[PDB]
Amino acid sequence: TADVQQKLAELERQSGGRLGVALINTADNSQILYRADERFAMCSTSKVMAAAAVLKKSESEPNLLNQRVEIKKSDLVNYNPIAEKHVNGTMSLAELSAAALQYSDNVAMNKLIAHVGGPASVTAFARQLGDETFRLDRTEPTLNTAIPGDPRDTTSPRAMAQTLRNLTLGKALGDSQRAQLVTWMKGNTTGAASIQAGLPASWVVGDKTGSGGYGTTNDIAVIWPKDRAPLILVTYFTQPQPKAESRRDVLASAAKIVTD
Ligand SMILES: *C(=O)N1C[C@H](NOS(=O)(=O)O)CC[C@H]1C(=O)NNC(C)=O
Repeated sequence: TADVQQKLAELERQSGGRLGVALINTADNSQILYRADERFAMCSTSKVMAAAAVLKKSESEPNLLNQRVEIKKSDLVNYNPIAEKHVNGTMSLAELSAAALQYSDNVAMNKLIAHVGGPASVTAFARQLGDETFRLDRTEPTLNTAIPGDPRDTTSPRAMAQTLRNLTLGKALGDSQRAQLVTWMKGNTTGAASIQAGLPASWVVGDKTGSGGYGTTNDIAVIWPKDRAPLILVTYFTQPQPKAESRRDVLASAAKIVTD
């Protein structure tokens, strides 16, 4: 375990940025932590908590996921690959959740945040799960500014890994809702170059990526290797320069270091 820490510190030094890692290995409950109690801007990885809040709401409101939401041209923001195909049409809350999680559609995320009552309502759902660190302050895309020292829209790798474990494997959601969140994350289309690129190809992975200002490049994942116990992995990364380019390769390298 002294070797894995040295490897992460060296990966961080070579990258020029700030790396946050939290690995929970459910096989023995061991953890690998690197800046796991420091805050980082979640960017689009916050979409997991917004979809989960709607899933929690659906437990006491039958057929909530079938409720329809109109998409208007005025709702469109910087990245809406699914919503832009439904302008003057409607999408169900299930379709918005799938679009937010699988394509990282920002309009879909804003509909989810709005549905639960706004950013503070998403934060309140996090508190109800025992997550005292997560905070959602803004909507998409301003929640992705990732200004160094700004606590808005941040969490810690430790907090997010524990929450992701509670959501996907634990009892934070009702059985059906947990299975639905797992199905949505397994269907993600945006993660091939991030955590997944550091893992054996055959491993079943559910993840949610994100990126923002200051070259912020993130990924959160539940990993299920065949015939093994699952792992929960959060890899957050940020850089000194406001217009730095993304570093998905750093997340892949970190995933390989902590899983070898
Ligand atoms: C979330 O981080 N988003 C939305 C989208 N996510 O895709 S990723 O998960 O593959 O990264 C694109 C990046 C980010 C976003 O909106 N970035 N741009 C701005 C202006 O914030």
